[PDB]
Amino acid sequence: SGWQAPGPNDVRAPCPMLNTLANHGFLPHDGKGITVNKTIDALGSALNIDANLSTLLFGFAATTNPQPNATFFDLDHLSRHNILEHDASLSRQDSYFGPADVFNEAVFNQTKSFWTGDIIDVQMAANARIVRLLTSNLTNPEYSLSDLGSAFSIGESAAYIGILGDKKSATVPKSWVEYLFENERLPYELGFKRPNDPFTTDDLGDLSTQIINAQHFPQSPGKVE
Ligand code: HEM
Ligand SMILES: *[C@@H]1O[C@H](CO)[C@@H](O)[C@H](O)[C@H]1NC(C)=O
Ligand SMILES: *[C@@H]1O[C@H](CO)[C@@H](O)[C@H](O)[C@H]1NC(C)=O
Ligand SMILES: [Mg+2]
Repeated sequence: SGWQAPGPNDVRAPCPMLNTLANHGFLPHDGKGITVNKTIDALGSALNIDANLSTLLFGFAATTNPQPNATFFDLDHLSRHNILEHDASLSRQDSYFGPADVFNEAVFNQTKSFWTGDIIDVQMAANARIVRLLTSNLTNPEYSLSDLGSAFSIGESAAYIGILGDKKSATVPKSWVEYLFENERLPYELGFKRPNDPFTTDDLGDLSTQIINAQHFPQSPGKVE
């Protein structure tokens, strides 16, 4: 009850969380025809994300619809390389190697190795993201990261801490994050509960700044902020 894997005509994204919300039915289970109202309602219902942040994210999502000026998106639209989808994902391979939409065990094994305790803090999240950037740059001859892709990468690490975890301590249990990625199901059984405080654009901004502040390069190699 409450969760179903995708079937052959369902579409999924490179986003572990939208995929999770489609699997649960917060978003349409076939991943299609997502409007601004469905986004607001789904992200508010499942996660207590506020309307303004839901609206901002929807605005970006709509840009990936191949129809111009679209009022909806489908989850597979989000997989279009170098619009929102970017290299040096935590759990997906770069498009250069293979499809950048589905979970990739090799890549996620790398990310997990930088999550060094049972509680993920801002330092571990920043560290895991950095090694993905450097690893893609040195292994992918087509490696790219746009100013928008960089902002998204930083915000994705901020998101799993603040939306799945405790945005005030800026910590999240590692098992919860691993479960979300590996199952695209919410880790309710491991203790996750929908937060009572809405998650805002300013919350995401605050955690994003913390991520950048936890980066200690002697000299930044390329697009790291
Ligand atoms: C309408 C809302 C959203 C849209 C349009 C969106 C879109 C995306 C896209 C396009 C990616 C792929 C970027 C890449 O190449 O890694 C992504 C990744 C991600 N998203 Fe979402 N997302 C949304 C909401 C959420 C929420 C609510 C969370 C909460 C935890 C979330 C967490 C993440 C994480 C952690 C990743 C990184 C995956 C990885 O690096 O393997 N997203 N999202
Ligand atoms: C990922 O790590 C697991 C856990 O040790 C291992 O069994 C698996 O083969 C690894 N996968 C890759 C592709 O490295
Ligand atoms: C990849 O690394 C080089 C440093 O060799 C840097 O000039 C380049 O900006 C990096 N690319 C990205 C997209 O960060
Ligand atoms: Mg990617």
